[PDB]
Amino acid sequence: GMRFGTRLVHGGRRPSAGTGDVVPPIHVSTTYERRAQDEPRYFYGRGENPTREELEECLAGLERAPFATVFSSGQAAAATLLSLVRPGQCVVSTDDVYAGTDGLFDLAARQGVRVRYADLTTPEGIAAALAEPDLALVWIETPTNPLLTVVDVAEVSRRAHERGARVVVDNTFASPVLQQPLALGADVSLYSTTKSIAGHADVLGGALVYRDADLHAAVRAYRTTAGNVPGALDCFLVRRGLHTLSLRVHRQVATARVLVERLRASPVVGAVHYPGLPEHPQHAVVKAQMSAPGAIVSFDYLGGPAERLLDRFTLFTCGVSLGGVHSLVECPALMTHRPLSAEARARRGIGESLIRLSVGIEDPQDLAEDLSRALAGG
Amino acid sequence: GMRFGTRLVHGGRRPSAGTGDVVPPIHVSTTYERRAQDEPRYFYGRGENPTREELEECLAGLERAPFATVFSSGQAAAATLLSLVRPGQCVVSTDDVYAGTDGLFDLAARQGVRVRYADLTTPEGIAAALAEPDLALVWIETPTNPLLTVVDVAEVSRRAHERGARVVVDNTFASPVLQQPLALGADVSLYSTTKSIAGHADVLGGALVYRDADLHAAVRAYRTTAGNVPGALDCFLVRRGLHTLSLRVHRQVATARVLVERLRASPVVGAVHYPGLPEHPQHAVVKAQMSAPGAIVSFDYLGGPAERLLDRFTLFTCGVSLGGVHSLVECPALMTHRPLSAEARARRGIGESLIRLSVGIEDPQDLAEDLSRALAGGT
Amino acid sequence: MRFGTRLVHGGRRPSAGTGDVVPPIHVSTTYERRAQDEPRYFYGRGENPTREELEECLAGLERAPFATVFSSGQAAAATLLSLVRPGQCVVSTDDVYAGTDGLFDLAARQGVRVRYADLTTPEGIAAALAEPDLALVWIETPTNPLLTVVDVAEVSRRAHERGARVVVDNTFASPVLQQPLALGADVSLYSTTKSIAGHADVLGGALVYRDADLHAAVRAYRTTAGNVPGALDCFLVRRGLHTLSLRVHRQVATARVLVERLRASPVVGAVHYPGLPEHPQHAVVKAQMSAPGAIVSFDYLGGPAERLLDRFTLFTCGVSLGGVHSLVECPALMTHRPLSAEARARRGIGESLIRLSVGIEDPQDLAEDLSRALAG
Amino acid sequence: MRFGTRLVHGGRRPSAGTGDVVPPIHVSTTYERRAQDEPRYFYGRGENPTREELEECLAGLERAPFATVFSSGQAAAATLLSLVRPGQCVVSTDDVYAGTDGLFDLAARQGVRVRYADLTTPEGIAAALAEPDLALVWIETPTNPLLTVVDVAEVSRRAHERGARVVVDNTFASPVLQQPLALGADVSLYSTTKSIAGHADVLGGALVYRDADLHAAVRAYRTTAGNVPGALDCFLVRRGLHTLSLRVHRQVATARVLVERLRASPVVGAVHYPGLPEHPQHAVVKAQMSAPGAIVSFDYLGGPAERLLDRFTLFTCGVSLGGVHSLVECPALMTHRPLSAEARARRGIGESLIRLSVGIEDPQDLAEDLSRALAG
Ligand SMILES: [Cl-]
Ligand SMILES: [Cl-]
Ligand SMILES: [Cl-]
Ligand SMILES: [Cl-]
Ligand SMILES: [Cl-]
Ligand SMILES: [Cl-]
Ligand SMILES: [Cl-]
Repeated sequence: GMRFGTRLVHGGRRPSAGTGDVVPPIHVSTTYERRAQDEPRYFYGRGENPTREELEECLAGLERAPFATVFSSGQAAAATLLSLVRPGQCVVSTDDVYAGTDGLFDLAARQGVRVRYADLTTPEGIAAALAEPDLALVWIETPTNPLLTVVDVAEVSRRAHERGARVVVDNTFASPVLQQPLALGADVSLYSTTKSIAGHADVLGGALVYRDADLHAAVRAYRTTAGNVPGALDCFLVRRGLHTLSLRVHRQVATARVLVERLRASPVVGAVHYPGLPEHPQHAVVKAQMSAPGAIVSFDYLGGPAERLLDRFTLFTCGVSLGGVHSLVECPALMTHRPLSAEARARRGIGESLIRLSVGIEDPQDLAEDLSRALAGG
Repeated sequence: GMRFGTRLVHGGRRPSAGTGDVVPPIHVSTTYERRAQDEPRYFYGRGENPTREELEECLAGLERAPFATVFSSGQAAAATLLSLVRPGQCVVSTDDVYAGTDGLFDLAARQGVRVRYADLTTPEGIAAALAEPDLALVWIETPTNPLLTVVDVAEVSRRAHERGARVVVDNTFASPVLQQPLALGADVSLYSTTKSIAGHADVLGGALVYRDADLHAAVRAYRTTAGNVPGALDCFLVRRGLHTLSLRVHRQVATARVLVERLRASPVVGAVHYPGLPEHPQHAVVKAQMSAPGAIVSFDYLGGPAERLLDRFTLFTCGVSLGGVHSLVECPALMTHRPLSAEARARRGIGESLIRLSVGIEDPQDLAEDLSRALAGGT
Repeated sequence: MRFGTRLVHGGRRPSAGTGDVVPPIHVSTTYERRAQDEPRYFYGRGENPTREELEECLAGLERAPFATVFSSGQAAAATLLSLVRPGQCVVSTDDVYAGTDGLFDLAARQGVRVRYADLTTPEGIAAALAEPDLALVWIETPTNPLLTVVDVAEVSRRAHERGARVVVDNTFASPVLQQPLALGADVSLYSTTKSIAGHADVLGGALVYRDADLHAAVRAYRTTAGNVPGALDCFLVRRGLHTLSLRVHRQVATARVLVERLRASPVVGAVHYPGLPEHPQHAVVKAQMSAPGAIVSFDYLGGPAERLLDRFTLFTCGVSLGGVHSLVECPALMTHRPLSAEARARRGIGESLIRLSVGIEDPQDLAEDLSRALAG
Repeated sequence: MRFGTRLVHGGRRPSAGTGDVVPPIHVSTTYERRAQDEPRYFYGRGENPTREELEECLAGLERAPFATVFSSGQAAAATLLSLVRPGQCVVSTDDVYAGTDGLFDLAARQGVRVRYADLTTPEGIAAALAEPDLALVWIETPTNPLLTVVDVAEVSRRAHERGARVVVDNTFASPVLQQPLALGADVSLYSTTKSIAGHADVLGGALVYRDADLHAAVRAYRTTAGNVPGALDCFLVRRGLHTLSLRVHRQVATARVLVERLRASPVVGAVHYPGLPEHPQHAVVKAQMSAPGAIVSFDYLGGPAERLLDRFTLFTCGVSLGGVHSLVECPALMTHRPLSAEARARRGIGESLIRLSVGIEDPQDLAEDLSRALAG
């Protein structure tokens, strides 16, 4: 019923009987007295925790979904979902997914899962990939990182469901403020809440948001058995960051747009990548599925060695991760995509001098000035 | 370098040598090894703490000031500043200050401090009040609560300084995002950080921000001896909330303006108080010293008992405090100003049907709809 | 450093500049590259100094070169099991923790062969270790809730002749009472949720070991599976760890008092405790455990177990163990309820078997609560 | 319940509905008024359940009806002192904590009469309590760093004839070892920063008392001066409290061992410890303290204190006390540095007087570190 910004503040904000705490108290207890529960629901912290459930309820509400489950990290959420793929079955994804996701694909392949990478940006590429026998899961990360191409969630989902397959979107990049995979036709939204959801670079976490009750049971059973559960204090921090998610994302987007214009005016910048550009190859898909184009920007630096440029920022921080209040810069070839061969990177279109920006909430003019200073050198 | 929104994120964000943490680690240690420091700076947690210091550096930076000191609560910040006034000396304040401030005034009065209240909104009231002998401190809270009247900080500061007095502004209401007391000529900005600065209703804290080094030494000596220091985990929470202060405040103000228009349109609303209204009795001062008119709104409800109105809200929370992400509603006569007598409230213009809103960051249309449903109800 | 000193100072990394005695809590998920001489901190899932300090402390308690912590005991166990290939064999006992058995089932659905055996007799051991492609021998000792014991040194000897890794789930005893690595095992496994953190306010797991290749594999899996604990959680475990020896010794001393109370009760039948002189593996307990632990179980004779549970006013009725608060449960109604009555009888878990987890309350208060509850 | 049980369960309020054994941490500053059966919780500075639970625990350790906790020990002290009116007189000892003297100085500038006395002699007492408008008698026992002791029961008797309130700053001993209220005092004052929280990771203070009028004044002051602790801090103090008794007894046991080491060292002169038979007030120690504490001091004869301080590799050289980590300091160089050398001379604080605060490390490790330092 409540709109999105209200859901961020009040979703899962369960009342405290007797005392009336507006902010729910933090449930750190690992164990529970059984005899004084009218309807015994709480037994042991790995299985049940009120603070964790409140965060879950909040996240589910952001997508008007019945279910969410949180995890110790984004990788743990992914690993859980992927554990449901059985020997002989096939997962179709794209060869530009997050390295952590690809690492889990590798493990799945050890366990008799056929991993099929595909181009999911053309009708022919989609058609080919989705014809795989025993197709169990289609894995969409959109926008992709660091080239920021997109995949038509609704179209891939329609075609995947004709094959009986489950569709997950890793929605970490966009956050539910900007993109709603379940509304688009997908079955699962996957997040690293470590990024923009928690938003303050001070907690690790993951989440799955979905509607299927059978999936829910399998996911909860796996979390309980594998024990990849987040702590109560961590859930408190994720929940606390969540209040400002909409305000932060919109600030980040507005600034990214400013930085994109700076970049397009620089003599030492080549190609600029941003989902919001009108010449973006999938601009129509961007317009149809994203309420705004996001806070990640990438560009080809032409002024010399990228590693020298990285040392010149005095406001952007050089490091990995994204979505936080502090603006970050990295060079994928030297950092996030370093474990790949130079050949694989060239094949992926990731040039040695491609630079990636994760825009924080600092003043846009300070960020633009820092960027311009770095680019000009001297 | 650093404009305001940048200072919120990076003010006091000291590098971690060796490990390189972007978010500085939380220093919970009460105790320090003497032999492990090049120069002996850290001795004991009550006196020194890096996490507390980082918060202070951030706060000072928001007003481009050399000094800040944080406290276990806003009351503690106020108590510290007040402790500097000697018996036989006089504090001049507005009649409508925070009850906690008045509680501190009463406490000081029993030590021999003279407390004089005055109308600081008129040139005659200012001239009268500042003519009190032994004037040591002029205490300005603006806008006031719950009537949202406004005092000209620059003007009162110019006159107070001619009398050699220190000027403090309780700037909790506006936050440094909207009002800069030191730039307006005051000597000290006082904050309850419990409110908008931390902003998530999950930690108590206070702060003083100022420029005078002698004041700095006196303030720190008192905090150390009185022991009204905040914990490191609390400073961490305040600092974390600070990141989004400007985004929060601007959302809150934009929604407050929306709610003000809903109130004005309602046939069961009498007076509406908001510093942004053209007919606000101090509109010119508001325009001169506040960058936006804030997120507190108050109004007289005409449609029946205040209690019945309060029962009808389903999004606004009925409680005290303000500045947080959750929207709050209160009836001063029944809640915050309940200690005063009925006669005292009348004298102060706080009527039984005066309602106060503290606007949060929820969707403006959800908040507007909740308010309208409440106004239109009748049981 | 001796044991008690290692609890306080293990992993207590100096704060250069400031001199913090208690190391500051590193909550940052991300790291500036240019601020490190030679960069070793990149991202919180991979690296975190607070987590590393806890790991260094834990490793120190067993004089071992390595430790890795996890979001839970289950996650530590899952990590170790992930190194067993389909077709290969894990040998364990049928009375292993239900969570461990849940993980065995998960592994078995990937094609891991799980064989259960009697590891308390030479013939049972010989038959178990005869399994081809034996990769891992999983020892939980003492067992719960009957408190039987497996000879770690003897089983490890035989297992190593077959080239197998040996892990001991040492949660029950803690490293204060039992040192699996010194006894010959390859890995100590812990739910730090229990006695290690000790205050029932944080979930966590740990593996402690000496093999460098194992180390690389365990870390690679934790990074990829993402089953990492939070920094604030590591702080709570580390903080609880300071008093582990003091807590355990209080708990054992009280457990011993409660055992004699139970043996004197006309409404109590069999009493189980690793320290009783007629315990069937008494020789092994003595050679293997410096003290017999803080868990007690007994057969209640005085009426329905639910009514017994309803009569405690100091013991708390709930699961978990090892904490400062004393807990009581009835396995048939609680921990082992998901079993059939037939399976429980075969395991020797009677309908009126009661289990106590002794906390650090005054022993006289606990003894009086117990007697009052028993109503003998 | 008995003492060790009170540490674990004192203030351990039921979580209705959910059943949390460890109570959840109440961080909310504000409360919904319509959701309360009868409005008790309005605002965090005035009311907070986590804080109240800690207060309930602390009161219970002295079988007292009231306790109030503060942001620090100084804040508790400041609160109690605010109740003394200008023109009234506080009597204290010449050697109280420097923070207490700072508060005395603040009070003296408000017009309070401060009088220092020897509360060790019957003459020093009778002279002190003859002060005209005597409102408060301030006892710190044992004293720091010479560890002299004042008879609480005797001073309290005489002070009560004069109608004065009596407080004991009982930080040194903790409620495990000394019960000021049972001894006849009106208030127990604590820095909970020290042994009560016990892990050197939180600041706090507490007052424990029985008088309802005092209770109202104390709460009105705290609410107005706003010297309130945070919820997370109260959680940490409360969590540390569980093990207070176990820790204190470990510390005392080790202190006795260190005292024996000191007595046999040729570079040690006088040794101060309340448990020594030669202690000038040993009878009073025996009557007032269940054990003689965890603090030891001694004269180092081997040269300047720096020579000794630099050699410790286990003891940490820093201020504070009562924590799990053993600490060493030289009062003249550190805690009592602001004093002139003349003032220290008069107080009997020598330039090479050393003070040990014994933690919970293994006693033989601590003894060895001390001997190594002494030997060079
Ligand atoms: Cl859309
Ligand atoms: Cl008074
Ligand atoms: Cl000044
Ligand atoms: Cl091995
Ligand atoms: Cl259960
Ligand atoms: Cl009294
Ligand atoms: Cl005694």
